[PDB]
Amino acid sequence: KQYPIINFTTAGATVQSYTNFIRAVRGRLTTGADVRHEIPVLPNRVGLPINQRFILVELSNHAELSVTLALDVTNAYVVGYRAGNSAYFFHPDNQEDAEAITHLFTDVQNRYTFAFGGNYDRLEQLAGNLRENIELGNGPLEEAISALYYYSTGGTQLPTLARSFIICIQMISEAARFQYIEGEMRTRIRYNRRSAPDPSVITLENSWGRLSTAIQESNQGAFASPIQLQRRNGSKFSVYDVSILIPIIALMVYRCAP
Ligand SMILES: Nc1nc(=O)c2ncc(C(=O)O)nc2[nH]1
Repeated sequence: KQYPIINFTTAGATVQSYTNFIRAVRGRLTTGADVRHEIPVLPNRVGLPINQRFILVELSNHAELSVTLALDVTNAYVVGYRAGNSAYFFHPDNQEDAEAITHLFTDVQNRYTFAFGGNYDRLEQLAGNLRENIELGNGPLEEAISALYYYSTGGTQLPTLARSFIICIQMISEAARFQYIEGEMRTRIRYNRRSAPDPSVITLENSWGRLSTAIQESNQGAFASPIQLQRRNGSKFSVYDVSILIPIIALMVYRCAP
């Protein structure tokens, strides 16, 4: 009757504490009973009961502020958030999703649905910057938490709210989806660095649906046609088999098997 909550703080964050956080997120996103070619699948949206539909990620910072994100277990998407007495949700893509989000944060005094949706393309337009120009790392996360916290009081400008959602989505949902992206965030934390995601990260994020489909329709792991990804330097290279992606992709959106 209460969605599971996973907590993380940027205060004193370490490689280990962030690893533990991502590990716990993945364990609440899916039971891992459905696995294809060794890669776990998230639950199928079709028929999933509303009491199993979301998980909550509570984020706190050194500035002593806390916000709670809500993630959809079917796709790990961030659907909205709460900060004390206000909660905000991206505009839903359909009436069923609009109904499902009514079961989030039910006791909050003030609820709002943004005019805009939450996909990267729309967020980047609102932010005035692409993912490739938005730094990630503990420093960015601590600032995003504060920016989300102050939004209900009028203190946070919309382009900074959208930048702050882009940071959270990549450092939580994308890291859950891809060990490679989790590793990129671990490296930033290890060296107290803040830097934008390189093309390898961006193209993996953009490819998640396509890779979920290609792995799940594969012939014993062999892709039906090669998929082009980007190296760190922006060069394209082909992948032909799920085997090379085992240490890279952690979760997939559901597809029916062949
Ligand atoms: N809100 C949100 N949560 C996500 O996990 C997410 N992940 C991917 C994309 C995207 O490809 O455009 N947008 C997202 N937006």
